[PDB]
Amino acid sequence: PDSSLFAPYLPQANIPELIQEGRLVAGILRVNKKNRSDAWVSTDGALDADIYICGSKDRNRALEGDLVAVELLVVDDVWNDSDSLSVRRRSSLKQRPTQKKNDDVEVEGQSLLLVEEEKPLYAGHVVAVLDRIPGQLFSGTLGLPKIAWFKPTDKKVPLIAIPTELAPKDFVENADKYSEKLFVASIKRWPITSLHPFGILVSELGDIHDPDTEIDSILRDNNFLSNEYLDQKNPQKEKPSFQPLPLTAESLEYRRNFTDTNEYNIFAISELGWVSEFALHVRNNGNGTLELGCHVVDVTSHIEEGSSVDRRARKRSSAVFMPQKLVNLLPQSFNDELSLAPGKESATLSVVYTLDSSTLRIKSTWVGESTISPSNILSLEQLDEKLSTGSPTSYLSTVQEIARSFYARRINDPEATLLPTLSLLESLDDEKVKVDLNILDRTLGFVVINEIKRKVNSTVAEKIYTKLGDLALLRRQMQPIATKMASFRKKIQNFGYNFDTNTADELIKGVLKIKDDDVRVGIEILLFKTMPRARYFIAGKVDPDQYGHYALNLPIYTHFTAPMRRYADHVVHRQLKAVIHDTPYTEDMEALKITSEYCNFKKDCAYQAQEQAIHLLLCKTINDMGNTTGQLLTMATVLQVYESSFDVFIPEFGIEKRVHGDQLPLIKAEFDGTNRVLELHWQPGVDSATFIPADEKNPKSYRNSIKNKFRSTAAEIANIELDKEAESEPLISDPLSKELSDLHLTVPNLRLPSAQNALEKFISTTETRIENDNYIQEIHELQKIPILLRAEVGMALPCLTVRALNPFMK
Repeated sequence: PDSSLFAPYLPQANIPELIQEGRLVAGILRVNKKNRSDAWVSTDGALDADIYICGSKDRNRALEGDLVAVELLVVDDVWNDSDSLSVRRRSSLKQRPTQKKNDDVEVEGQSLLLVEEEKPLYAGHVVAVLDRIPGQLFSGTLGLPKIAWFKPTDKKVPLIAIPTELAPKDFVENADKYSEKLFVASIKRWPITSLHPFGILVSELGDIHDPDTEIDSILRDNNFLSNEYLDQKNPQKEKPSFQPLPLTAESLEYRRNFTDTNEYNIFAISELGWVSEFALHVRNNGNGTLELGCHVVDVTSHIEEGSSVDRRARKRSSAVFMPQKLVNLLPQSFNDELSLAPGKESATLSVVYTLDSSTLRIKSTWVGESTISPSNILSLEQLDEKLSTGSPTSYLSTVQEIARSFYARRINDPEATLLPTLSLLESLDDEKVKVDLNILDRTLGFVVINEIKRKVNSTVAEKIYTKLGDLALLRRQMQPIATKMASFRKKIQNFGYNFDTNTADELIKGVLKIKDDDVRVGIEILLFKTMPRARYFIAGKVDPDQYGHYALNLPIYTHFTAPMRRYADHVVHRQLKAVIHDTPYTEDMEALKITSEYCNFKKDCAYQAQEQAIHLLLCKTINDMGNTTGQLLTMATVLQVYESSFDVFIPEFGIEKRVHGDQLPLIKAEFDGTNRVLELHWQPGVDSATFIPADEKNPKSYRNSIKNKFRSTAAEIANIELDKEAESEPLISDPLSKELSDLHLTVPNLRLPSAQNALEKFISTTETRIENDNYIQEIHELQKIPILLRAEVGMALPCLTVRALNPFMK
């Protein structure tokens, strides 16, 4: 409690007992991307909150994602530059220091939404690292003489000291020549005697803004080398020896047969750019009951457990889906040969529900090995077409009503309709296969199939836990920590919504009740920020009272429906077959624990890769749409107001960003913390679109490294956009429009004022007043505001930035 020197770690042997006595508690370390000097350790229900870790010393060289042992401290013993900290109305304009402004543009701008942050109840320091996924990789840049400094693009990773004996030979002399090159590094050691970790160079990726390098860098930074199947002789191809194993007649005879096309009309579901791994049938049984059959490719029946393919697929762990590219879980030969197709007989694992034909209540459930021969194959796009423009009593209409009844029971709302849906909560559990430029996009067809798969996964989880108990591989998702729920509740209450938030049940119903699409999306964004992603886990390692999946309002869950892209499903499939055949399941609980946590690591990496690649292409699209103006102008909704800044979200783009007062031509600002109202005092006649803050002409400012420096006046942007609106003409260039079309992506739509010159149409949406020489604009939560939108180009990742239009411009 005096100096700032790292303490050596406690020996591993002591921790197990010390945890049992309550002297230490274990948890996962997460660094605050905004304020990197601090970190939190989340407990798996071992305490009422997260443990605050203040400063570098108390973090004791732990890294993001580490499992750490922490010793608690008196919060008082443990116990500024932010313009978003928020008696009555008072002057609050805050100029962030150059370094803080620079860091904010990256942290806020390099993700689609804004990360959340916020004397704590608990505080501690790290006394040991209990576990770390080994061999983690980091993309970044290298600069300068015995040490070269590697700067990770991941801002939760500290600078890494690279002994210059590992950097390229001619780097010490011309380090500036490599400033625009991307490297991959790893952390090798971090002793108490060094303020920084030491690491090694793994690869040189290439030019920082080369499109292929950009994607390769995203993959490597998220630990996807994607080399498990390549042939040494020829690297362009995969090793032909990797092939699915065919089934013997002994198995095929024993499977429940669904191949008679006179009795079952099975349609395989395909996803754009991906295989078909899920198929369905609906059948009238004739005795007042219906049947919904749910069929999943029986991947593991083609893979010998422990074989080379299994190990290499376990290493990959998750497929990766990006708008620009996809990376398989399995060898290409498996995708091609195992993808469900009409007329092709395929081994499957099926969950078949018998339903009351009038209420659709589930009368019974069958789970077992099967064989199908699809009669049809539909894409989700084709499913959508048929569900909107088709007979309201058709085959597919019945599937929708079944999905709706599953959904209504899941969220405990009998009258529930499948839309509106919660796209962000879905992403807490899984990633998109067909990726959209807007993370908010979900179609009815996807939701129908998704709610059926959620029921199937629920059924399989219940079955394997009942029979295998402590060895079951399950998936849970923890409710928001009390403090974050209390913050979320305060926000929606300020909005005027006072619905119950004590259970996922009532909270989700309150959100879904909101008629205003913008508000409903905004509140979902706020809710999404309070929760970490779901986690695979082994049942015996967790209290059975904490198996719940909060976001899905399910008491138990696992992953069974996507074995072609998730390795966890392979484990679940092998567990289900043991239960089916009542054979002894003899896997070590500790081995399964290591398997589940690795699956968590690679799956969260696949999620990060997907959103990073979306963000990259979206920034390119935003800049192409404003190719002549250097920026876009669109209506946005205010989500949160602070003393010197405010957050806006743009549902048409699926982004949430922060307007900073110190980047606007202001005289002052006043903040009313009781009413959540920020009053901007504008400089009359100064266009925000072209304003350069005085402090950003410093060569230390991020602005100096901006490559796309040109900004047109606001009037020019308004004119071009509104003229094109009436005309139904595109802002996007023809080359990029072709690119997005090939990728089956949709150009974002602007939100324009539906009202006079073009600029005046935007300005008339603002709430303004002139008090003598004060030119005041009021910023209210959930108000619409015109926002200038740009992607700053220059860093490894572009930075989205937003500015309020000056309503007192000429």
